[PDB]
Amino acid sequence: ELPVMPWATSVASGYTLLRDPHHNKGLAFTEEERDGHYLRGLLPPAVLSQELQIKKFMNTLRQYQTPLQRYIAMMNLQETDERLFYKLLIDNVVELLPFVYTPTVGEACQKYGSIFGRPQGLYVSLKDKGKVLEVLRNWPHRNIQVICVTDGERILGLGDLGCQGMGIPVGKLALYTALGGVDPSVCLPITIDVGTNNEKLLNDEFYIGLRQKRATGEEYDELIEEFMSAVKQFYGEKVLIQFEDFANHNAFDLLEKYSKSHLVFNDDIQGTASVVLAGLLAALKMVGGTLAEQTYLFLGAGEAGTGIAELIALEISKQTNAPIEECRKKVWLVDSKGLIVDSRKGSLQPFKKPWAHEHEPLKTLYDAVQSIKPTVLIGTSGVGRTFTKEIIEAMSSFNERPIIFSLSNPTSHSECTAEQAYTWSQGRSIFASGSPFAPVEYEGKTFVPGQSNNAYIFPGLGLGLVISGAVRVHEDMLLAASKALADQATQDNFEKGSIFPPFTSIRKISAHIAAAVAAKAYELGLATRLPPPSDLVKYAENCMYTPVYRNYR
Amino acid sequence: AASEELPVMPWATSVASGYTLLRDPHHNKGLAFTEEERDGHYLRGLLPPAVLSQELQIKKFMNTLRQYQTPLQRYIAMMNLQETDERLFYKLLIDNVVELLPFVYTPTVGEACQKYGSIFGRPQGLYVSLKDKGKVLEVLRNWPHRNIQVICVTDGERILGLGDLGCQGMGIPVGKLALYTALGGVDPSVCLPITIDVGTNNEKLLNDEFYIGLRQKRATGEEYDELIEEFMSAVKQFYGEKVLIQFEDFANHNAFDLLEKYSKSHLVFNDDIQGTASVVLAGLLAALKMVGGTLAEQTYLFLGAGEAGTGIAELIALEISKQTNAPIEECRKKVWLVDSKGLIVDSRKGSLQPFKKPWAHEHEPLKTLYDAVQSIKPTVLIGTSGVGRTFTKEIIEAMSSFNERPIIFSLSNPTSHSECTAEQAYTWSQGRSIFASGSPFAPVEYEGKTFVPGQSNNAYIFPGLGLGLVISGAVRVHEDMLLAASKALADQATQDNFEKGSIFPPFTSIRKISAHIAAAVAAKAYELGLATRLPPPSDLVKYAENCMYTPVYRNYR
Amino acid sequence: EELPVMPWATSVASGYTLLRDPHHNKGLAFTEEERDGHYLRGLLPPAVLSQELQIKKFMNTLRQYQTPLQRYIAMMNLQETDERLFYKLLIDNVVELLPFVYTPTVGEACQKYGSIFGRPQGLYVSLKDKGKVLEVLRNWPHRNIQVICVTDGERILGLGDLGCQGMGIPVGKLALYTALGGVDPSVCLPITIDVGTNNEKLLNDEFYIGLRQKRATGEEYDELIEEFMSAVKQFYGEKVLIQFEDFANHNAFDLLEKYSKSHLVFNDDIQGTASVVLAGLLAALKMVGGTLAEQTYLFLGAGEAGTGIAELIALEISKQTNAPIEECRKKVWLVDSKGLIVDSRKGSLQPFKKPWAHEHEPLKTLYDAVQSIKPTVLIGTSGVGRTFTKEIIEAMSSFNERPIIFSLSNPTSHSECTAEQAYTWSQGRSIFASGSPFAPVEYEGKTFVPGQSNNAYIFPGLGLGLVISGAVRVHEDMLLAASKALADQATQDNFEKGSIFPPFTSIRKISAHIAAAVAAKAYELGLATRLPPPSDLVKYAENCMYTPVYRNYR
Amino acid sequence: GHYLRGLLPPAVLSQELQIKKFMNTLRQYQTPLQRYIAMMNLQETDERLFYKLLIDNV
Ligand SMILES: [K+]
Ligand code: NA
Ligand code: NA
Ligand code: NA
Ligand code: NA
Ligand code: NA
Ligand code: NA
Ligand code: NA
Ligand code: NA
Ligand code: NA
Ligand code: NA
Ligand code: NA
Ligand code: NA
Ligand code: NA
Repeated sequence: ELPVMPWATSVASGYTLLRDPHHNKGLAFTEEERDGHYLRGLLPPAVLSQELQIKKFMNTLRQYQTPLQRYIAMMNLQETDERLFYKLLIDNVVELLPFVYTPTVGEACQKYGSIFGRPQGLYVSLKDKGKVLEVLRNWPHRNIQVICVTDGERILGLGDLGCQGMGIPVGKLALYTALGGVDPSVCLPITIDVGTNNEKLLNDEFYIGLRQKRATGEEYDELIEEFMSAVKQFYGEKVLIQFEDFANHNAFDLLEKYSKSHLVFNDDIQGTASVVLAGLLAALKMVGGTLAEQTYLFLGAGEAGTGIAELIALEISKQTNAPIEECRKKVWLVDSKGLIVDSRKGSLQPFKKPWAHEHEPLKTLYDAVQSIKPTVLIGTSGVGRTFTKEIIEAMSSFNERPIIFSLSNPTSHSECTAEQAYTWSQGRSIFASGSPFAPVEYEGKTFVPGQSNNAYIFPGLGLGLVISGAVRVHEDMLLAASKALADQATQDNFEKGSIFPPFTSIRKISAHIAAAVAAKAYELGLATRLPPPSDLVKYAENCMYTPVYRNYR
Repeated sequence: AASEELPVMPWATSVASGYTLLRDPHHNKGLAFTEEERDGHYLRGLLPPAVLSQELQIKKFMNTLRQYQTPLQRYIAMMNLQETDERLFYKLLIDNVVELLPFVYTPTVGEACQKYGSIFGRPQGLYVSLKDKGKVLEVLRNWPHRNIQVICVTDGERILGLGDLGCQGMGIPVGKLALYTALGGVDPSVCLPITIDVGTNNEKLLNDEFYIGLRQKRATGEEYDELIEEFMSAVKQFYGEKVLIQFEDFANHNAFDLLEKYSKSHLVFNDDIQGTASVVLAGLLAALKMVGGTLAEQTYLFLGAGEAGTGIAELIALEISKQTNAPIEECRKKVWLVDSKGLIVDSRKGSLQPFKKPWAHEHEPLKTLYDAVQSIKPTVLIGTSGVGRTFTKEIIEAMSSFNERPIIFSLSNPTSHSECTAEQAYTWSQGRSIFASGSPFAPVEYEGKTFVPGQSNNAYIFPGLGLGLVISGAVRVHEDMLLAASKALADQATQDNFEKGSIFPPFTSIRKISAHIAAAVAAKAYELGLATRLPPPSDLVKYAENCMYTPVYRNYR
Repeated sequence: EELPVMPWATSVASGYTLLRDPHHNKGLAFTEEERDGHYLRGLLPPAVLSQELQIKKFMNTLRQYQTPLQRYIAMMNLQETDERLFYKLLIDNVVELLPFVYTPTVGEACQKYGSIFGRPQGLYVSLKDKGKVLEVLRNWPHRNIQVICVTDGERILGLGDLGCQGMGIPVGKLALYTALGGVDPSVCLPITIDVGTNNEKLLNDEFYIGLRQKRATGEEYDELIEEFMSAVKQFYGEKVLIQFEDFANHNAFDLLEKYSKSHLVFNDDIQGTASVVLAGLLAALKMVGGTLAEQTYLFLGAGEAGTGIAELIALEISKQTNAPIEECRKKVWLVDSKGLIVDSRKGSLQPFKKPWAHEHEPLKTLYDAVQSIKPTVLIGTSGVGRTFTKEIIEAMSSFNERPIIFSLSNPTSHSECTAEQAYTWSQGRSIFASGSPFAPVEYEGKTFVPGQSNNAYIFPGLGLGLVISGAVRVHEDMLLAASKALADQATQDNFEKGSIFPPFTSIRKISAHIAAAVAAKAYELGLATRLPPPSDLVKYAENCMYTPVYRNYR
Repeated sequence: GHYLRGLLPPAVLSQELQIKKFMNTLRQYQTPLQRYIAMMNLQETDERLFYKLLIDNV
């Protein structure tokens, strides 16, 4: 006895067909399609193939001089011809990923109100309190399997962008489709608008959100609770909810509460941890060594930092068979007050305590790098230019091949650049970054730095959950995904300095990740699509959305 | 690859409002649209000011329905309602099942098929003809409900006792599916009535200016087989492996061949063969609970040895096999059949159609039913011959002379073709016969008692059996599911029915009867490994009840 | 244009959307090519049946329903499922079907409307829509409205106050505009204004569809009507025809008075009935000799409808003789509930009865008035059945050779007398006509076929005349012109059977002539806006007429 | 009234501010042809905004 929306169904014809992104083929409508659907005359005589349409659009797209104009033309395409959008992205993913994802999506979010054109996603605000379920009914695709949701509090390293954070889930789900093969009709981008503490946006006449400060405490928790309950009631038990770009306290609390009642994943805490782990398994495959033999130092000890560290420690426990507390002993984190150490146990946030070992207090990253002498440095602070020449030279002075992960996004917030990491280390850093850098020529050799970004993981991980009918996420699924990504890494990639295969392999990578995730769901008793298929890799491959145009009756 | 290239329908959706909402029978509530729904969907002024509950709409509709003078007028008004307010139709039907069943199923539905062209109003169901050869799948694509789970299909060749009515047989699957919804709780949106038009041999219909089908004699042999094969392969491709295909009112030889060809490859069921077997078995099981005895201890005599009749026999034998652990060849030996030529016996084997041979036991030839009844001395006598009044006074008296409580089933429909009347069975046995029939008879008063004879209607079985297949994800029908349905139906027969002589519970309990049958069928499907909705829920009765469609209006704001 | 608007989407109809749309649905007449191009294959059975065979099929089942009301029900259901089929069936079987979709069966339908309510028809505007009438009009999905027929249900035929169940009347009236007058049904809007009802039986009926209150009156009533009339002008413009039906007599007059100056309006009961009666009298005198001025007229019922008929007779006498209108009233008498309207009562009459208050001894009963005045014409508007008694008709037949008797009250059960009674009690000599239909009467070897003096002969052509000439006001001379056009169609073929009007089988030809004469008169008076006038108005009217023959669809 | 809640973000922008917003991005296109493409796109997305923008910035 929920209220229901009454939907009418009809055959799309004429301009109705041309104006529906899900069906519009533009000039690719065939002769017969045109004569059966009243398109004759509404289009010019010539029939153009999907492949020529891609070429035409790529031609005009490269004439836009700024990355933001290219993001704009891509989103406009997504909202006019969805299959072309996805075939174009897939076939040009290496070139286009920086424009629809990091870094450009970050700029899109900062300027979202000033470029806002065709509506994308669903906005749920404080003003919908008591009527969330009401709002969800307005979404015209009934069969939702993947939700990506943000409150915009922590967009990349750019801070609080409020209701303009919508570009992040819209981005993420396009990658679920393009990289992961998830059907776009079952994807739902959501922004929850509870206000913003961003003064500049509160005073901007184009800000698209509620002009108030962020709600906190009960007012916030009640809205989230109503949302999560509405999702369960409307979409069932198997809907994947992916949390994106919440602040530390909220992100942890949400994962703690809803991972017992729903199928949830936090991309920053769990996705990032998984991709970094894979990058470490591959880095050790190129330069030798075990995960247990390393000493880890993190700059930044919130969601991503502590989550990556926990996953690394967890995999150390699996490979050594030692208790988890032992496996944390060579993982150290530095926050804004400095090294996290026993003498501060007095007053650390809960998620940092397990990392506080007995050690002298140290104020700065540089002093901690000097005293701890890590084999591995991982930056997630969200603060640019924080891996200095002095730091990379130190890391290069006491390791032959220092592993440097500069994970903060977008590009301007990167801890260092690939250029700086290879030069300041004399060609010896194993380097990966959150955001893309071009190849670096150093002293006559080419380095191709891998992008340690959770886009390698979430698309296949989510596909794995969906094809298996998983109802909960378990940490062993994260380790299974990390291992499936590292296992795709080859000698070809390593010779170029790349810890990951390139994104031209992404569909195949996603199919192996999904297969390993699904297998793990079956093994733990968390899968509801029983029985398992006979070949999970083949099944994942066969499940994947293809954006080649349909023929229409 | 090649099936990815197949053209699809570009369906679009939009919010229904105004007359688009009022003209869609799936959503239309008429005067039951609340003030709030009217204000939110642009209905204000299109309806008068008053809001009428679903219960008052039912009462309103019943009052006018009862003022129509002929059964067929009532059929027409009921079909019109189905096609304008679907939830009102289903709720009206459920709450008045005993009174309305004769207007919307048997016998009125037969009369509607006879006259279907002359009363054709609002379209119902999907017609597939010989002219759609090579493009059957393109026709299925025109049906605007995408997830079909139950199909009831006919070629119209043998509609009740009325013969070949060609394309005008659509009244049958339309009626059956209404019962699947009302009695079984199958959601009407997942039900698809289909008529396959391959011509008709009914000369009257071929000359009737109002006949709605192809104006030609039936296709036979290869042309027919190929169209059917294209239909069955298109059904599988478009709706998947789990769709139920119920065959209805095919000619006899055809009905068996389709069932044997397609039981290997699809989920299929024929109501006239499998359903009837199961309801008769349920009846024997209830009768024996009423008078004592086991199925194994009986001796059974059938008048009529049609292929459909031998399937009743075979199911009785199979159940005797389960209760006894004896091979089925041993259990057939107390089941006898009489033909036009007399008792089916071993010495006739050479001149017997093959389906009769399993029943051809060692015995002296007997030319007549009466001689067979006196020689064999059955405890149970079952009529499927299609000839009225073959259970004579001499027969009923013989049956009553060597049985305390003779069990007598006159299954031939309609009433004029009944082997005997209820009045006769009870009068000629001095009140002692356990009686049931295919056609409805009024109660009988005899000396002291009042007798309400049970009616061998396979609507007692098909709705819960299909529900059971659907809720388990069953992929094949197995004969043990038919046994499980029969036992579940007989277990619902209370002492209240037995006091009045009724071996079946009344249709007022049908929704609960369906859920028990569905549970027993589902449980069998899990047991035989034929279920795909895994794992099974722990309480299948409860689960079956909660899967049942309820036609209470939805709220729209 | 701070005026909100309803955004309407437009698309090509197919599949079920086509089948369930009564305006486009052809049922089994969709052709092979239409089916293949509109996703209908399989949704319909293989055969293609013509429009004519659909009509035959439907008439066959129709004639098996045992009650008139069941036939009305089947016909409304057909109007709401296949419009073109409905209108063609009705036009080709008009004599047979009229008594089932119009008087008398429509009366019973209104009395039982809640109990038989199926497919929605028309637009309901209630007191609860106050302040929001325009918003309700926006919900009607046909934008170009040219003819509104509106009631408040207060005086439905002679049946009284039926409240919101009065809807049946405008709905039936508009069907006749289309079937009989050729107005396109898409441009017709039936409306019921629900302000409550004084019928206690309906207020206590669980199936009553209206507001469960007594009728609003005074300023409250007038405010709703004003908002309504202002909304119709703003939304449909200056040229929309508003036909008022079945208002109480006081409201009927006041609304005609007030809105005649501001809108194109027509009251069917006061003007339509006046015009069909005049035409009947013009025919009747062509058949038995004499002049309108030399008759003596007696009315039973002095409502603003009886006085309306009387006023138009006096007006045409004025035109024919040149005498002032006042003197043309001297031989026109009316009997109300307290008796004959006479000068000695004048001080205490309602003002509208005063022009008829001639000097005469006061008389209490109709019969006394019939014996004292000795009319040549007796016209009944009472709403009370069987008031033209044997004694009255015998009297009329003793001092007139051919007494003219019009028994106008509907439905049949409220008719002043029956045709059997008229011809029997007059010995075959009455020229009789009635509001409701009667079967042929056999008397001493002669067959009498009584005419129907019902405004269905007039309103269809008259509104078509207003519409095609772009008229902006109704003038009394249009009513005289319509009367004369109808009487000019009466021939000796129909007089020989005793019918003062041509049969309904000629109604399209009659309506074209009425429309031509109404339009000519609009141009002649400076009331027409479709300029310049076409030169052959009768031909133009015929060519303007809706045909319900199916369209072919691409 | 028209089932838009959630499909749009919370803020309501006036016709005038939409004009200003579109003019600001229009000026940042480098070529005349790009300005044409953006205008044609607006004519086919929001007809009234297109014509009002054009009339006020003719
Ligand atoms: K970041
Ligand atoms: Na979270
Ligand atoms: Na397509
Ligand atoms: Na039926
Ligand atoms: Na057959
Ligand atoms: Na069969
Ligand atoms: Na029987
Ligand atoms: Na059942
Ligand atoms: Na149909
Ligand atoms: Na109505
Ligand atoms: Na009358
Ligand atoms: Na949106
Ligand atoms: Na809001
Ligand atoms: Na415009």
